[PDB]
Order: sequence, then structure tokens, then C-alpha cells
Amino acid sequence: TADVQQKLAELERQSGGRLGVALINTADNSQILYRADERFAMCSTSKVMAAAAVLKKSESEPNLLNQRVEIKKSDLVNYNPIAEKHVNGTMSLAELSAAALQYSDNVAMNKLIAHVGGPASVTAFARQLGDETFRLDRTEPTLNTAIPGDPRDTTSPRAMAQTLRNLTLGKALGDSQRAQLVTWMKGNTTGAASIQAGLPASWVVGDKTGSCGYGTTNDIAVIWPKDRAPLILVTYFTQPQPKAESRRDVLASAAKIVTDGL
Ligand SMILES: [Cl-]
Repeated sequence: TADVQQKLAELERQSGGRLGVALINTADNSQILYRADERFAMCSTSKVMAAAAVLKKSESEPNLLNQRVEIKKSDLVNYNPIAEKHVNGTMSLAELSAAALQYSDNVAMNKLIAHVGGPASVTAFARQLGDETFRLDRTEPTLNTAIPGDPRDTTSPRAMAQTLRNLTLGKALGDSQRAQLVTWMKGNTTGAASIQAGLPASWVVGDKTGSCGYGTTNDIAVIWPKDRAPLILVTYFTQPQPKAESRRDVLASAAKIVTDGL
């Protein structure tokens, strides 16, 4: 409705920044879009694509998720909540995937990236799925600069919503791998203040958040409303000032606007 568009424009104006939304409602195959073809820095929301690339590789390598990866001091980056506890030992690729997706651990992201061949390999995986918009250019932590106008490490709301639908509800991954990705995302510990905060308490959510430079504040989610077909929702948000603070409330407000009614 124009009403939903007006409400999103009002929210964006009040927020002071630039808001991007894509909702896919699988009940009727409809979409609600706002700036959905513009690019936004992904921040840690790119961890979903990297974990999915590892899952895809595991379809033909059954030992892959159990493979051990050494964690060294030289692996530490800016935010390492799980990896810092494993320095001088190993973690499996499954454990790194869970740490990336559920605690936003940046060492874990770098190990997923390295395993599949680097940022260009993660990007080539997106391309193989039919996502011609996603680009992972850099590793952690430099992928977080989020400079306005810089296309590095960006995607669009439309593209990420369509790809997340393929990954979590469609057939991008084998049944075992899809279920594993969904379980990991449903177990996220970092999302309660973002999309989830704009939805009724009873709804079930798997999501991945990310915040980075220029007050960029993001969330991408698969949502099971009570007794309804699932939704896919991407809410991206960025601000003019380099040191702007995160605005998870803006993502909650956008989620409420686009799901009201339903
Ligand atoms: Cl500033």
C-alpha cells in the first residue's frame, strides 16, 4: 500500500539516514520494497553467505564440517567473542559457522572466507545461486568501513531477501545443509533488539544482524508468524556521520510497519 510506503518514508526521514527494506511474503508471493535496489554495506550480515558457501561445499565433502582449524593470536581481529577462548587450539568448521552466525565472531567469518577461497569465492557462490548483486570484497575487519558511495562489501535489500529465501526456504542447499543453516540462524543470540523487536513475541525468527561504520545497522531474517506462511525480511540502514551510533530501533520500526496486519 501507499500507506506502508508513506510510513517507511516517514520513518526514514525521522531517522536522519537512508533505509532499505525488502519483505517477501510467501503466503501470496508478494513483496514490499523501499530503496530495495540501492546498495548498503552488509557488515556482519555477510556471514550468512559465507556460512552457506561452506555448507554448499560440504555437500560433496562429508568430513568438511568436522575439519579442525587452528586459532592463533595472529587470527584475532576486532571482535572475537568465541575464538578468543580457543587460541592455540582448534575449532571445527561447524563450530566456526555457529560462532559467526550466533555470536557474530569475526575470526570465525575469516576462517569461513579462507576455507572457500576468499572473498571472490564467496561472491562467486552468490553468483552461482543467481544473485548478481552481492559483493564481498574484503575480509574482517576492513569490510566494515561502510563509506557512503563505496560499493565494496555491499548488496541490495531485494537481492539479499531473494537470496535468503533461496537459502532458508528454497533449494540452494541440500536438505541437511538447509536445516543446519536454519537451526544456526534460529539460535542467533544477537538479534532481539532488531527485527525481532518489531514483531509479536510469539513469532519465530532466524536472523543475522550487523552494525558497522557510518552507523550502519542491519538485519536479515526468516520469520515464521503464528499459523502463517513464512516471511523473508531485510532491513538495512546507514547514516551520514562517520561516528553515528547504531539504530536497531529503526529496524524494529520498519519490521513493525511492514508486518502490521499480518
Ligand atoms: Cl561523526
